This record gives sequence, C-alpha cells and structure tokens, in this order.
Amino acid sequence: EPLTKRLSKASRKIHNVSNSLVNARLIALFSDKDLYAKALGCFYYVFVALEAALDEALKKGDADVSKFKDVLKGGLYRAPGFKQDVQHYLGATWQAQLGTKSQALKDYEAHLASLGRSSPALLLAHVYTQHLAMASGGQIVKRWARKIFQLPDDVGTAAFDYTGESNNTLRSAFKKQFDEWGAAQPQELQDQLLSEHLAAFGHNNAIIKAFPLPAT
Repeated sequence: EPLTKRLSKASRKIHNVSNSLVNARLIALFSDKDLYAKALGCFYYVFVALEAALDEALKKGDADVSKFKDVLKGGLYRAPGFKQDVQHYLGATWQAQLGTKSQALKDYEAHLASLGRSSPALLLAHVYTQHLAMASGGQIVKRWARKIFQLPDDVGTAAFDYTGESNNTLRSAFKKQFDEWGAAQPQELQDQLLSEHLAAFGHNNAIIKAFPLPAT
C-alpha cells in the first residue's frame, strides 16, 4: 500500500472537518475582498515558513529533501503567489492590515522551523498536505474569487495560479516520488510522516478558527 493512500485514508475524517470549516467561512470571506485577503495572509505566512524551512534543508544538502529538489523548485511553491495577491487586494499598507499573528499561526511557524532544523524529511509530509491541496481544491476557491470579485484573468488569484508547469503535473510528480521515497524509509519515519500529515490539518484548522471574522 502506497504511503499516499495510507495518509489520505488516515486523514479522511479531519479532511471532512476542514472542508466544513473552510466552506462555512468562504461566504463570509467573499463578502469583502479585504476580509478575503487578510485570511489569505494567514496562509501567506504558513507558506513562507514551510518554504523557508525547505530552502534551508536544500541549502544544507539534506539527503531526503534534496531528492525532491526538482519537484519542489519547479512551480509548487506558493508564498510569492500569496504575497502578490495580498499586495493586490490590500495595497500599500497590506502588512499592517494583516494585523497580529494568532498563537495558532505562530505555533505552526515554530513547528515548521523546528522540523527544518532537526528532521527536514518530515517537511515533505507538510508539502504533501499543503502544496498539493493548493494545486487541487485551491482551483475552486480561485474560480469563486474571480467570479465574485470580477477579476481580470491574470490578477488576483496568484496564490492559486500555475502558469509554468501545470498543477496536474506538479501534483502527480510529487506524489509519485513521495510514494517511492516513502516506501524506502524505516517504519518509524513512515509513521512520523503520517503524524505530520494529520498535524498539518490540525494546524490549519486552528489557524482558520483563530481568524477574526466580523459578525456582519
């Protein structure tokens, strides 16, 4: 049984929980592009943290992360796309409008940094969870944003855009390598990857719930 299938089976229940959480907040976010962009800003920081940790592992020549260099550095990365969208919607004072980071966000940032220092291979479980969802379900958020905010075809959804390598190719290439590499790892590390996959959902849900949504 491939690692991807073991992880996706284990995360089925929390994925459904996340799904409800996100959909329940979409209508609220789409009511105001500023609200939407502030919410994007949370995950701007998530992806800054994850991608900085990965870049650090690649620079150190981590045996495991380096094996993934081509699939990681070929269009999967999201932080520049998120930053483009946040600057687009919020303008000159975007950084102030993002407010203060929730404890939930700071905790995930700290966790990712710690993984980068002590066990960089476990970052790949968070890539599996975070980056591949952007390439997937993220396309639905993108379509709604463009419809409701009446966006030009080349502005406003850079967080969800894949203008070089296709989202489909990036996702399948990472999956294939993740499964091949994962199967060659000790059972303890495979279990840790499962745990970190679940943790990414947990962190994301915490960050989503901590976001201050106006009653209006």
